[PDB]
Amino acid sequence: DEAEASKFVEEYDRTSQVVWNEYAEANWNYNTNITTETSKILLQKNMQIANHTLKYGTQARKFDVNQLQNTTIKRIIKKVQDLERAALPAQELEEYNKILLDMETTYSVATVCHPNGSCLQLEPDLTNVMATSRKYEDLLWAWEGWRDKAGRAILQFYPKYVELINQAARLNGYVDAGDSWRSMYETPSLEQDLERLFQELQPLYLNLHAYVRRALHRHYGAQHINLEGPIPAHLLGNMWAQTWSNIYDLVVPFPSAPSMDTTEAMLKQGWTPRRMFKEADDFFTSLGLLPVPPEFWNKSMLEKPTDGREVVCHASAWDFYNGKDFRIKQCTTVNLEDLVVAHHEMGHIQYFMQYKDLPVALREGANPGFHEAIGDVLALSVSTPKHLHSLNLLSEGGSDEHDINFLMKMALDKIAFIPFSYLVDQWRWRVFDGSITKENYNQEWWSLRLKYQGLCPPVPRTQGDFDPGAKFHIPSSVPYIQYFVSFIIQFQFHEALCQAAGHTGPLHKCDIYQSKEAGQRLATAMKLGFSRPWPEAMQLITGQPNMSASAMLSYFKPLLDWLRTENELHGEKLGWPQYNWTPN
Ligand SMILES: *[C@@H]1O[C@H](CO)[C@@H](O[C@@H]2O[C@H](CO)[C@@H](O[C@@H]3O[C@H](CO)[C@@H](O)[C@H](O)[C@@H]3O)[C@H](O)[C@H]2NC(C)=O)[C@H](O)[C@H]1NC(C)=O
Ligand SMILES: [Cl-]
Ligand SMILES: [Zn+2]
Repeated sequence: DEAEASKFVEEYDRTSQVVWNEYAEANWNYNTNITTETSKILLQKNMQIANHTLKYGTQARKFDVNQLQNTTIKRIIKKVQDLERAALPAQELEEYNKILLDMETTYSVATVCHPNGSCLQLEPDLTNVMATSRKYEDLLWAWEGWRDKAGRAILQFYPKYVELINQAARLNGYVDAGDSWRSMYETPSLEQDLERLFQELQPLYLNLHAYVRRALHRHYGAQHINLEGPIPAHLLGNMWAQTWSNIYDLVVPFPSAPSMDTTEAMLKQGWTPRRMFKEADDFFTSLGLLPVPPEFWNKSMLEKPTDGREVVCHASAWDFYNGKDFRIKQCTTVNLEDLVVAHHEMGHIQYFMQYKDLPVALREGANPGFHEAIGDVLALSVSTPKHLHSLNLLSEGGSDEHDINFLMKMALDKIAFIPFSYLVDQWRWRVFDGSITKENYNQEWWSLRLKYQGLCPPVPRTQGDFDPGAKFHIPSSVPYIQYFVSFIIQFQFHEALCQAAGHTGPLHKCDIYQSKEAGQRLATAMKLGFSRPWPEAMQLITGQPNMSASAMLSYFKPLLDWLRTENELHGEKLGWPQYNWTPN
């Protein structure tokens, strides 16, 4: 009856803490020390956690969740009824676990080399090339090289991966893996809600796109930019053209109003990766939110190791299910882009700390988008010229020209990301549901790159190419839609918190630093964890239960008016009517 259900939940929680804590550190040691020994221990602990998941997941399935009164106990048991990979027969499970490891390792050790010269890693080398080089062929070298070495090498593993992850999904009651991933949001209208939100950001994105295309035309020449076509994917300062902020020097709306070199400022003033996290820690505590434990500073990998060992460099935050042990793993470079990233990862850590008293099953964000959005919200305030100047990193100010410059800087990071973050799982959901087969992987990737982002490949794609594999989340099997949700909702959070802090006038000038009223709304929402449906947490922060693009539109409203006037006087076509155009 009801007593057996709550007894089971107690027992699940006690044993999960112990086994999840042990899997986490085995996983940590591989991620921070990629060897054969650490690989083998991880694969052994994989079967141990599966053994636990199988045991309690089988017991969970004997209960009737909707025939149980307490909804909190109902919520936990339903979740435990999902075995994930542990639903696969023993042979399939080890094959799947090996495939995952082999995709992750291949991506992380991939290098692009000159014939008789240096071998370059993605971070920081190729990253730096995409950010700083302004030569078409040198950008092309890194862009094509990374796809030849990382993307092409992932292709051999992917079809089998898709089969095994879909098999696990079906055995847990889903139709495919995409269906399983979407279920995390507990929102029947998810796909429609997301498309509506994407459509609302069209006026802003098409105008940014057109403006940037014009500036690329000016710099890279008329023979390489079609003013009515898609932009070549290697020219936006980022390996995946997901954020366009590194090409700010090519697009600055008012060159007469220049801003400080932030990296030069950081490096000169002796900014260390450690200081960047200390400053993020300060922002959280200023809001009355929890500080990171002394253990965090002892066990975290806050920069790339010098011992010449292989690591997973991608930035991640870690919960060890201790209630005491939380870590960040990041190959941090001393610049503004990574300062934003440091806050984002610290946002994860705060979330871990805020819901640490809940049963481990409920230890997750309201939805995965919420988990991503926390650090980004605070970072929106750090990014203001007024806050950056107070860190001695800028000098921008009370001026209309500097104001439009800042909004362009923010838009190249925030608006540009919208179509990309949307695109990734659109391709992926259709791969899981069978709409896209291995014969059309890459072609359907680029149809969507064209359709949503208005980008084209600088070099025509050949057989054997698998460019999705050259993006971290693909071989690592981490979903991507949260980042889309995060970017919409983080402005909703920013708007509400700014109001709660008593700030008036344009939204983009708001800095919530030290606001205890804003901290309170965040804390109460974060404490809920995964115990309640997400619209409850949305309500707690914003005073309303919906996802909405209004906050983002309002934030960038001054920029949209400026972009419309600017694109109008140059006679720009919005979009890419000549959609079949590729470089000669
Ligand atoms: C359904 O079962 C759940 C879980 O057993 C019940 O939720 C629990 O309710 C108690 C209060 O009735 C919560 O305790 C409170 O929180 C802290 C303790 O850490 C304390 O500072 C407060 O003063 C208060 O005692 C407890 O946290 C909460 N547990 C969870 C996991 O949410 C719930 O009451 C049951 N529902 C019904 C309708 O009976
Ligand atoms: Cl690509
Ligand atoms: Zn994140």
